[PDB]
Amino acid sequence: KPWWEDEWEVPRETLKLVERLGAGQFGEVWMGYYNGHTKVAVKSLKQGSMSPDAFLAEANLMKQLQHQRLVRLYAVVTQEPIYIITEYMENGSLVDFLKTPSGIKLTINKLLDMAAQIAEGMAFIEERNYIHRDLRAANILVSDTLSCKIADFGLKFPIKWTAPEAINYGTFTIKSDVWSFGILLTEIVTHGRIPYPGMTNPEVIQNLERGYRMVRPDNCPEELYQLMRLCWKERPEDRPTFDYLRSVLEDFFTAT
Ligand SMILES: Cc1ccc(NC(=O)c2cccc(C(F)(F)F)c2C)cc1C(=O)Nc1cnc(Nc2ccc(N3CCN(C)CC3)cc2)nc1
Repeated sequence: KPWWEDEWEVPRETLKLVERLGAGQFGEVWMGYYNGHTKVAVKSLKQGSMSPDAFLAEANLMKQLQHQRLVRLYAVVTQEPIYIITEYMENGSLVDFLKTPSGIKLTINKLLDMAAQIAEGMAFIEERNYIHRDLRAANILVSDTLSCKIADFGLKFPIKWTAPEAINYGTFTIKSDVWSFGILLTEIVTHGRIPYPGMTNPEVIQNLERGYRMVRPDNCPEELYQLMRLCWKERPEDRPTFDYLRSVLEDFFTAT
């Protein structure tokens, strides 16, 4: 293959962009087709918006992080406008899905299931010594069979999902993902509502420093709430692993 193309290269002609799923800063995201019959998602780089290499580092990363619980890389097009193509999740973002007529009717059993699924994906990430840095419902995709996969739309880390040592020292580890995950759990159980209902960031900041944690969300299973508490332990080293988290969630799930 020529040097000016990636090992994962495909001709642009094999792709047809049909629907804009989101636009913005560094490019856009489209739902499309690969060779007509195969649905795909396509992230396109807004020229000059950021370095092509900078853009393409994400795909090089996904090359080493292939797993069924994570969005799979399909190919790339490295001639402007640069594209990164992945599989296509039909039910969109978890935050949006939890609000559709279907998502709203999801039982606590299904929710715990999806939580374990995400924990499973985070367990793989943990095993590979990678750090997500933005684990939230907004970065979780749902399939037509209602299965979840971790993603990162690459969108100042907004406080509410960011652990103390991260907000204060900029130090991110798999232990801060564990914290973010605890927050993700509130989104799941409340069908997508923003964490810390009615509190501004500095209020959340002052509360955590005092040792306070988020008020028990409405209708949240107390066992689930306590599991969230573990994710919010002061010392990063006292927070659990994702294998443990997946493990407990599977038990709550199989008990419901
Ligand atoms: C195109 C693309 C290219 C790349 C990526 N990359 C990632 O993730 C990613 C990045 C870094 C690290 C990691 C890892 F560590 F976890 F490995 C990942 C993993 C994501 C996408 C990417 O965004 N893919 C995608 C988008 N939409 C959909 N479906 C999708 C999304 C939203 C809706 N929506 C419903 C209709 N509503 C109008 C708009 C929202 C409907 C389908 N399915 C897949």
